[PDB]
Amino acid sequence: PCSICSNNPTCWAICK
Repeated sequence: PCSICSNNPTCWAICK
């Protein structure tokens, strides 16, 4: 499950 990161470019790509 990927966390709902609202407008932050670095936090979205690190999802495993």
